[PDB]
Amino acid sequence: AAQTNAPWGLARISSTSPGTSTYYYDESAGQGSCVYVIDTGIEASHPEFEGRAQMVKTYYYSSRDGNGHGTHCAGTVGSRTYGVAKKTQLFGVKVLDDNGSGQYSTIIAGMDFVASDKNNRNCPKGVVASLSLGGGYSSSVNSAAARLQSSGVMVAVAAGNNNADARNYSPASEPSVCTVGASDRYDRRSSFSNYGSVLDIFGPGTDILSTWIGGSTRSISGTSMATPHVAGLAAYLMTLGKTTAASACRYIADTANKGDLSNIPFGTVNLLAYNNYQA
Ligand SMILES: [Ca+2]
Ligand SMILES: [Ca+2]
Repeated sequence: AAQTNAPWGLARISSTSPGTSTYYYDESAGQGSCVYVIDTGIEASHPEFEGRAQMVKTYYYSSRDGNGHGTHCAGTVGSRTYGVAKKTQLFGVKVLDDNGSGQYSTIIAGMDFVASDKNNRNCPKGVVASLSLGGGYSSSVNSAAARLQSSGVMVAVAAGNNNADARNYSPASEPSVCTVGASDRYDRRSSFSNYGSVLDIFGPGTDILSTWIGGSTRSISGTSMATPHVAGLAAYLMTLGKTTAASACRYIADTANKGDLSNIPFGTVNLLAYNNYQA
């Protein structure tokens, strides 16, 4: 299948070279898999989700996304027009408030929730969790991410936006999950993107068009936008049966575009997420 005039990031993950505008993908499109988006919530009623999204847990007075951030990330995972896995099932878990902030205890609670809740859902192709959030180092937050990964969920987390070594941030610094850096449309490291040996893979993160609250769309930037590209790609490959939850991150690194990125510091991987599609 092919989506013409796609957002540059979708085109980028289905090509060996930058500058294309068509997104090439297998029609199965992540059907049978599930992605938990752990964020500010999801505007499930957005037409772009086609009824495939729902809120399953909130830690505040309401389950509604009053911010937009979670709705944006979810759209890159699996909205019709802006998403990687266009037929996946999306589940929203609201651990961030409408200012985009959250306590570490609440974030940990949300991760333990997903590990248990997945046993009540029908997801025959597998389960992914996408975490576009983070802060200063904390061994409790890392340990929750590793629990989630170990229970059989593919965990993808943002490297962080400090142009620094991600070793000082959590859950980015947990080695057992998939830590995602950001690139721009010219195959440069995004100027804000963290780096370091703990990074596993890069995704498109500068100028990413996606769904927004109020039934709208908007373009924003961050390792927050690179993370759902990878979470979506994992769900897509799991549905195709190429890989499992436990080994998806490594399979994505193995099959990536290598050496394509510029301004990568010595000691950081030069790997860009790639779907290897061939018609
Ligand atoms: Ca190339
Ligand atoms: Ca890792």
